Order: sequence, then C-alpha cells, then structure tokens
Amino acid sequence: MLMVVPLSEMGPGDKGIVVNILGGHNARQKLVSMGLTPGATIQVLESHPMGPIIISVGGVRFAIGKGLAGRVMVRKL
Amino acid sequence: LMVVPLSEMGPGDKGIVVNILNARQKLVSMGLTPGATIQVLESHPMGPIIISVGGVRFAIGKGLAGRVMVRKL
Amino acid sequence: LMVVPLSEMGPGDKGIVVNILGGHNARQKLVSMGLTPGATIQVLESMGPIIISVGGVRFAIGKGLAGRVMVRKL
Amino acid sequence: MVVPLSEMGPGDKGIVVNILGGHNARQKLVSMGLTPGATIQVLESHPMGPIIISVGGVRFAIGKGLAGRVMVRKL
Amino acid sequence: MVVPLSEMGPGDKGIVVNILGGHNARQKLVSMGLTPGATIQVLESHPMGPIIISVGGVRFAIGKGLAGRVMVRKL
Amino acid sequence: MLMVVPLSEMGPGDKGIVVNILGGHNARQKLVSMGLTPGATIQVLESHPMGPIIISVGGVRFAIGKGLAGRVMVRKL
Amino acid sequence: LMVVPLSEMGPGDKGIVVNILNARQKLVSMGLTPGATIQVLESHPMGPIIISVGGVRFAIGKGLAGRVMVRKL
Amino acid sequence: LMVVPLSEMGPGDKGIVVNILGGHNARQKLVSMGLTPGATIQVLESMGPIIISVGGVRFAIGKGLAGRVMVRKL
Repeated sequence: MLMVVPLSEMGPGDKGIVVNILGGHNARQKLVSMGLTPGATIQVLESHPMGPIIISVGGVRFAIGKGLAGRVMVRKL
Repeated sequence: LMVVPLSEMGPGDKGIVVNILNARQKLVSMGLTPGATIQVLESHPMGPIIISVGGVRFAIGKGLAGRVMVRKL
Repeated sequence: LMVVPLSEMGPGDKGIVVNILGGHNARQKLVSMGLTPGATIQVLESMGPIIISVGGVRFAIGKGLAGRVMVRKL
Repeated sequence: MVVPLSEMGPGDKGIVVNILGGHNARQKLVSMGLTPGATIQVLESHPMGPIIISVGGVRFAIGKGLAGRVMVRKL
Repeated sequence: MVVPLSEMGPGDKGIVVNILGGHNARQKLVSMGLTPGATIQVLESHPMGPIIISVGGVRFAIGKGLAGRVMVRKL
Repeated sequence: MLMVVPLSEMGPGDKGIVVNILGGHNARQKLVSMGLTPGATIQVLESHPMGPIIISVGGVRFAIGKGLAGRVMVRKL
Repeated sequence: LMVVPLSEMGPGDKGIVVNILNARQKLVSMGLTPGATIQVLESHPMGPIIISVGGVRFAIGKGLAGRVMVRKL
Repeated sequence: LMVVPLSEMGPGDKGIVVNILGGHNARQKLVSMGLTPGATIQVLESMGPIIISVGGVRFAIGKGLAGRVMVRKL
C-alpha cells in the first residue's frame, strides 16, 4: 500500500513528495508560492484540529490552511 | 472554526485576526492586530488581497498576508 | 470594570477597544494605529500625547482623537 | 503643544522631539529627515494618508501609521 | 546534464536538484516554486535577464544572478 | 569661540548640531536621507584621511564621503 | 584618492569598489564586488544611480548604493 | 602563477579575473555572477557545473561559459 494522501491529512513528522495539485489555475498559483508543486518534498512540522499546518519546503517554513492543504496530494516517504 | 492565513481566504470571507507569524507596524496600521474583525473583498492568487477592517479598506501583498493567521467565521 | 474613553486611561492601563465614535474620518484616522473594535491597547504614558502600544507597536495619539476610542479596561 | 506628526494639518510647522520604535522605525524615519531637532512642515494630510511633508526643503510622503511614531513640538 | 538555471535556453526543461545560498536565497526561490524536485521550463532567456520560467504551470520572471543559484538536471 | 565647522573636519567622538547645508537642491536631497538637515544632532564615530566618515544620526549609522560632508556645517556641542 | 559611498558619486566619476557596508547577491550580480571598476553615468539625488561595470549598465537604488564604498579615481 | 581559464581551476583555487573573452553577450552573462576584471573568485567544486564564490556569494557556472573567464591564480 503506497500512502497517497492530502497534505491536510498528514501529521507532525510526516514527510512526502507532492504528486498532484487539485483545482487548476488559482490553486496552483496560491500553492507554488509555498514551493508546493509536483516533485517538491514537504515535511509537516505542526498541526492542529482547526489548522493551521506548519510545513517546511526546501528548508523554508510556511503556514497553510487545512482547506488549501486538501488540494495538495502527497506520497508519503 | 478553521484558522487560515489571510492570503488563503476568499472574497466575502470574514474572520478574526489570531496572530502574526518588522512588518509589524505596517500590519498594525492596516488594523491587523489580534482580535480585529476582517472581511476579504478580493483576492487575486496573485495578490494583493483587498480587505476591510473596522470599515476601512486596505490592499495587502500576498507574502505579508501569508503571515496573518485568521480564524475564519 | 468600566468602559472609558482612551483619553481617560492611565499608564499601565490595558483594555479592549469596543467602540469608535465619530464617523468614517475618525475610523480611518484610528485604524492607522490598530484601533478597531476587538483590538487590545496598553497606555504607556499620558502637555502632550498619550503613548500607546497596540500589537506590540508604539504610537502617540492626541487626547482629542483618543476621546473617540471607547475602551473596556482590563 | 507636542503632537503626533499624524495629527498635524496643512501648514502646521514643528520640530521633531521624539521618535518611537526600534531601529527599524528610526531607519525609515531618518530617510525622510525625521530625527530629533529637524523642522517639519505638513503640506497635505487626509484621514487615510499618505501625509505630504517637507523637511529641509525636501518633499516626502509618509504613511499615517509611521507618522504616528513621530512627536513634534508645534511652532 | 546538470546545468545552472541561468544557462538554460528557451524550451529547455529540467528538474531542480540543488539550491545554493542561505535562508534568504531559499526563501526567494521557493516563492517561485524553485525547490529540489520541482520541474522548470525556460520560456525566454537573454544575456541580461530576467529569465521567464514556468513552474507547475505558473509563470515567473527570475533574475540572472538568482538563477545562477539553481542547479537543474536537464531533461 | 563657538566652533562651527564642516562635518568633514570633525573627528571620532565629536558631537554637534547641523546649522546649515551648503549648495541648495541636489545637496539637500542627498543629505536629508542621512538625517542631515538643520537641527539634527550628529556624532562622528570613525574617520580616515581619505574617508569615509561614519556618523550616527538619531541612532542610525551612515557612511558619508568627505566631499559631501564638507557641505554640512555643524556647531560642536 | 578619496573613498565615497557610490550614492555620492557624480556622472562621469570612475572608481574601484572597496567594500560593502542580504542584498549581497543583488550587489554582486550588478558587478559590485571588491576590486571591480565602476563608472557612474547618471545620479539623480533622487536615485536610481545608473552605473557601468565591466561594460554593462545597471540602475541601483540610492539606499543600496549608499552601502557600496568606492575609491574615487 | 599562471593565468588560466576559470574552467581549469580546482577546488580551493582562488584568483583574480583579468579578462573576459567573447563580446558583449559574454560580459553581460558573467557580470551576473560578479565576474568582471578585478573581481576575486574562489572555486569551491568542479558531469556538472563549477561552484564558485564571488563577494561571498555562491553561484554555479557551466564549464562552457567558465572557459571565457581568464583568471590569474593566487
């Protein structure tokens, strides 16, 4: 079982590779500015019920909302 | 209620500023301080985000907006 | 436990903005210092203006304009 | 007669007597000549800003928030 | 077949494999999607720059110097 | 004897108040951006033959060339 | 020869970059690194300063230029 | 004690740019990495590009383009 899950479902300590961004144009532009494009590696640093999620991409930290994070499909490493 | 960065909110969305993650004065002077009520009027994905705080309209860059954590109503 | 105008608050007093008096021009002037309903404000000092801190940022405000800010003291 | 620069109107003149804020604020303000002892005249000011000022004969636009960091003795 | 992004021509595609520089450089570059594993296509590039690139379908203009910090495996 | 001298002639440790900027328009605009306008206080922090001079104005440090510094007339404190 | 900040040099002036007093990459990529020869073509008091380094023309902001120490020839 | 193209320099080598070969386009390409006559350059490492440091800033340069930079080794 390969684990392919939305970034919104990943928890502190998880790492993975982005495989797909859901939602075309506006979504891609909102996400690419946090380095979230296919092939980038993400580590989840912190998360709560209610968001936000704190991630690290290429050594840079970002906060992302659970909603937008649902559009990022990640294969866990 | 979800907490999201201001840059991710849509037009029409309202929220309460929770916290800011140097541009501090700049942010405070657009009303963006913990407890304030904001409404997003326009987001470009893109940027700037156009918001209203306390009935006053401001345009904020997407980079800066990404550091404002907002409790979405 | 009172709501008072910011103009009446003393050094060290902390409170929550609950009401801005006096129209769009007043609101436009005050939001430059973070003063909108819900914001937390501390008076640091009061012949001169009041020195306040909002969101960790220090500003000077005249007693005239500060009289338009209703604040619930904490 | 000490006022925040942000509340000075068109035509008002004064001397800067105090700057609030850290190094960051002082650096921004000194780029517009705003340091203790400098003379400032407000040229145009509306609710929303920017304020148009003149310092040492040079014109600058200052935002209303940043102007709220500057205390001036009115002349 | 590893090249600096700054030397890639119009039409060249590749995968970012390394970013040079400190936190500052990484932050600027991640704002344009440039992180290890990302796919980049150069759209226009002249001596002087900026280079026009596309990452994840989004277009960006990158300066020639900053592009010299990005190593890409050409495809 | 009141000491009124160009900033170019002042040495590390000197403090004074700017009294006059020589040269009208272009000079004033170049200098006001370092806080050098009449009434500002300057401290000289470092100087050499050949420049530059390092000053502090309102707690902010600037380097100025000896040539431009010749246009700043200062009353020593 | 005098050492002056680049922002203070006039059109026609040439110099050698001595040293820089974060924008480091930005500066290096306009050729502004110790030992380079620069010519000032235009200064606005004002800004930007227009320079030539190694035969290539750049415009640099007055703030940034004020941190480049140049040995004036 | 030689002048060599940057393309021939090894890890740790330091030198002074003395000549750029190949016209305005070459010069325009190289100045983006600080490479103009007089600049000091260090080679950090050489299937891939050369990694250099100029003015404390790290860049990658292809051996093709690096062949146009004449450098007096220190």
